[PDB]
Amino acid sequence: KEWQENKSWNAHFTEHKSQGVVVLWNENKQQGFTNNLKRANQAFLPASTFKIPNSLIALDLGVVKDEHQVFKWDGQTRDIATWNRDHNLITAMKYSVVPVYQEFARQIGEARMSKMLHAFDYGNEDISGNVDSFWLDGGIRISATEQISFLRKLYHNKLHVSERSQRIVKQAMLTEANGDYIIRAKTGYSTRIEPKIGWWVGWVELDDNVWFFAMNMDMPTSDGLGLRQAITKEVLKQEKIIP
Amino acid sequence: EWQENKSWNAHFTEHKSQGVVVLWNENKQQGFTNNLKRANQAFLPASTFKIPNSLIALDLGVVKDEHQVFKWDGQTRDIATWNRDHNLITAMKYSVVPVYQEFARQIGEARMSKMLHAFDYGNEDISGNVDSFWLDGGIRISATEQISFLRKLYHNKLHVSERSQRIVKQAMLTEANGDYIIRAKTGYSTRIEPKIGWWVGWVELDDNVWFFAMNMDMPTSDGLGLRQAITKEVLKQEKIIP
Ligand SMILES: C[C@@H](O)[C@@H](C=O)[C@@H]1NC(C(=O)O)=C(S[C@@H]2CN[C@@H](C(=O)Nc3cccc(C(=O)O)c3)C2)[C@@H]1C
Ligand SMILES: [Ca+2]
Ligand SMILES: [Ca+2]
Ligand SMILES: [Ca+2]
Ligand SMILES: [Cl-]
Ligand SMILES: [Cl-]
Ligand SMILES: [Cl-]
Repeated sequence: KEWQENKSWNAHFTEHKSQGVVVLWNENKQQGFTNNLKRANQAFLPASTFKIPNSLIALDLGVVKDEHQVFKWDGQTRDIATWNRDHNLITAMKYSVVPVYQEFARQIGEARMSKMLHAFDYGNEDISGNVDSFWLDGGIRISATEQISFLRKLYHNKLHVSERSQRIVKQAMLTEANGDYIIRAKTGYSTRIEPKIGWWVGWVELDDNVWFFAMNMDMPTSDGLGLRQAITKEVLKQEKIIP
Repeated sequence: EWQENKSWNAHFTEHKSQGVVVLWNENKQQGFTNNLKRANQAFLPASTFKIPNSLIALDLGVVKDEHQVFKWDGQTRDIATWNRDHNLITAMKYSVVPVYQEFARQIGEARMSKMLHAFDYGNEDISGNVDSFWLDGGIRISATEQISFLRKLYHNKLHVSERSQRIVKQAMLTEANGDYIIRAKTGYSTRIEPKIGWWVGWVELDDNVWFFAMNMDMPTSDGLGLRQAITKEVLKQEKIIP
């Protein structure tokens, strides 16, 4: 029923001297939960979490033929050392390799990008800036609860792209697996336009249920980046979702 | 070509056991093993047959997809995890035999045999009962024949739909972290001597995949964790995982 606040989760933010929101959705029970109902609906730039729809679109249109296709380094040295090599969809996702996804966006084109985001009902559906950086510094915006809504369609293969493309993106989202749970998720870090924030959105697969999640948090500097996952799983342990 | 590495035997004798580990570097097209004869010895697949059984069930529509629930038939059985409802993901993770015995009966002897010929799976022999031939019938498969089958699956080149193979590989997911992904399936063959345990699958890296297939003697069920334990120590020794 509706969305419950639960500001006790704030203690793991203040624990690590931080402020942000965490939003969970129980798929069996169709109930929501968050430490901050109003930050849950604040729309921000998606930054690198835009790689989920951008991969879906690129795959649906044939810009990416499969998760094995190699995407050649263009030769510019960039600060994140892992970007300066060849990549496929899996590794490009894993290392949030932006130049590979900018090339996808150029090849997709503004018209086909905008059409597809409307068909996804993705955030505010506005791609106002340049075609290869609007999700980093242009007009698009999405809330935490709007991330969940999108992810739920992807889990059920209900987005208007091919089932095969959704399966592949779901394979590429794989982050962690063990006897107790599977995590498919994607990080982000919006630096170009204030407020500097870091994202983590995905879902937990259990034997018998699925818990979707989406968090964001103030990220003045790059050294607090690990608290995106770390805090989220502290919430997850508290609600006994993961051991 | 195939290289023998007897130093791996330390991790078997560490644990009062004997068996074979087989590794295949996909980038370099070279395999390795601690025992070349055992590597090519054919045993019953036991529950590693759930990989092809799943593929045929999905390709023929016996299973719609990975979320379709399979009803507990009521009967209580030794392994507690079996006595509940399952989908494909959990039926594999817990090796729920009754669910797969049901798949096989609906697949039928004819289609099951045609598929195993098209998979070139082991000795391609399904003599015995429709619902148990992989436990106590005629089918046999070696560690190196498991590798060959799994490489086709990795590349989607088995004579079934791409969708089927993708789904089965999702269901094979076992472990994942920042360093590696293991997709794999266990087995434990007791109905016919020699009693043995299986672990077959592969390790995905950023830039390579290592296929593995191991089996070991398994006199009691208390050694079953050695399947993963011993494999992982070979992988550590070969610097495939940290
Ligand atoms: C024909 C079937 O009856 C037989 C087919 O090969 C079943 N398949 C399996 C199997 O595992 O393949 C089992 S054993 C049971 C389920 N899996 C074991 C396990 O995960 N054990 C486990 C898992 C993790 C750690 C440890 C340990 O000993 O430390 C042990 C416990 C069944 C008898
Ligand atoms: Ca805490
Ligand atoms: Ca050892
Ligand atoms: Ca043959
Ligand atoms: Cl990006
Ligand atoms: Cl089975
Ligand atoms: Cl997967």
